[PDB]
Amino acid sequence: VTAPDWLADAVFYQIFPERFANADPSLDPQNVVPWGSTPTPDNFFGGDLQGIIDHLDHIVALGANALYLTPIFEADTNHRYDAKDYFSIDHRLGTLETFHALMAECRARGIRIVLDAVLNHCGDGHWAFADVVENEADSAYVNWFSVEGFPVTAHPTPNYRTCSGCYYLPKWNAYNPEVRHHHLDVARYWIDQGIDGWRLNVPYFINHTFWREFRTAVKGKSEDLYIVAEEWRSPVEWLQGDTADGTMNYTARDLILGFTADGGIDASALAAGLNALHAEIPAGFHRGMLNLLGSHDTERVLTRHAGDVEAALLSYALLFSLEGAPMVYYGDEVGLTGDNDPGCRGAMPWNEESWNTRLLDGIRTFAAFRAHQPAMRRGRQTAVALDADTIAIVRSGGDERAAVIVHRGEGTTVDTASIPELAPLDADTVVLGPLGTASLAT
Ligand SMILES: OC[C@H]1O[C@@H]2OC[C@H]3O[C@H](O[C@H]4[C@H](O)[C@@H](O)[C@@H](OC[C@H]5O[C@H](O[C@H]1[C@H](O)[C@H]2O)[C@H](O)[C@@H](O)[C@@H]5O)O[C@@H]4CO)[C@H](O)[C@@H](O)[C@@H]3O
Ligand SMILES: [Ca+2]
Repeated sequence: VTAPDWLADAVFYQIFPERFANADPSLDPQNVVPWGSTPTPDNFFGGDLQGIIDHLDHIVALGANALYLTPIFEADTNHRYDAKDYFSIDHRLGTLETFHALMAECRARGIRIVLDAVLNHCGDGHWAFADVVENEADSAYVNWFSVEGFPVTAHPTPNYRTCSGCYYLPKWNAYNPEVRHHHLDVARYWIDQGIDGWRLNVPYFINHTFWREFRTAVKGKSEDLYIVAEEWRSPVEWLQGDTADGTMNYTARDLILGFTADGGIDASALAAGLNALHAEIPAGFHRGMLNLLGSHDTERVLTRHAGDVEAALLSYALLFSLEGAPMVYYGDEVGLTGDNDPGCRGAMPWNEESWNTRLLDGIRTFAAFRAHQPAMRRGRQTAVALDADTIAIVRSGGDERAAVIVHRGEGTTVDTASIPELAPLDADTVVLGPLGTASLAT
């Protein structure tokens, strides 16, 4: 197949729901921490679904029209990849009624919602696993997991298969038809609650036979439901038409940040990598790629840039220029900082005096350009290096075209007429100042 058409016009906002906004005190756990606390793997801040509803104006003001939520099902941890019941929202987030309110408000605003499908593993608190821990070989669920022997032992190393050796993340046995039934049931159930797509967590830990069945199940509900795979290496395996519509585009993240933050990759090397990536992606799937600069699994963009806001803006300029759907990680738009998980999972500040408004306004501008220019959404991409510190991202439909020139040096001029991919813009000589960008259209 090809990715859903609507992805061309999508702009995602990624939220880690424990940390976006706390609107309902009745849902706070007894162990809640102050909103300004340092995140850790164990604490709870009380972010909730009503908090999301209440701040949808912020997200629409940024230019986003879709949300990617990390897991929201009942779970013991703050990140919720350890689900204990795939059929219930976590009690600290809210009820199913509140979830439907969020969906209804999103539908009213034209915002789509993509949830995080965690099918490789559950939590050790999941009712099926607890039943195996208690009843052992007599449990009906023993073969829902891969338990080496009894008793079940977590420490010092688990005697059961897990996600990357983590004792509290037992691995689901996806070779058991009963487990596959459960998983495909979860996929269909949440679609029925109104969601618009699923992001696949570590799909490479399962197998393609299962993911083909998953696509069939999802697309059987609606061909317009989006499936995006988490993939940190090449996307190609997920874009053959039988599994995903796109991947999280971590390849492009690495290219962009190597140029704008690290210094190590120059414009020639950035263009060659972008063009090679675009060529590897099959036609019909470029639009489904979910492009990003950071996530809940990376340091924050502004930290990667060592606090250099103008340089960080270069990375946003590149992000919004690329074919595929751009995604901003919550808080990055106001210049939050932090090292990798747990450091990137700080609470979103709502006191606007802490906000970096140069970043916010800048990202808003790049979003507006893409929104206004059809070619920036539906146009094919070519990357053209001009010199070691200067790159142009050209998006061309037919007769029309647009281009974003990004410069990481101390200034340059571009003779647009001498560059064949830029010549149709009829833009003459463009002068860029230090860490400058320019956005041009026919
Ligand atoms: O559901 C697991 C995990 O999946 C995504 O991230 C993939 C993840 O892969 C590697 O990390 C592994 C850790 O080294 C290992 O210790 C264990 O960690 C468990 C983690 O569980 C959750 O992580 C999710 C990510 O959020 C997903 O998007 C939780 O959020 C984390 O806080 C825990 O550390 O297993 C993972 C997965 O193999 C990479 O090192 C990591 O960079 C990448 O994020
Ligand atoms: Ca709360």
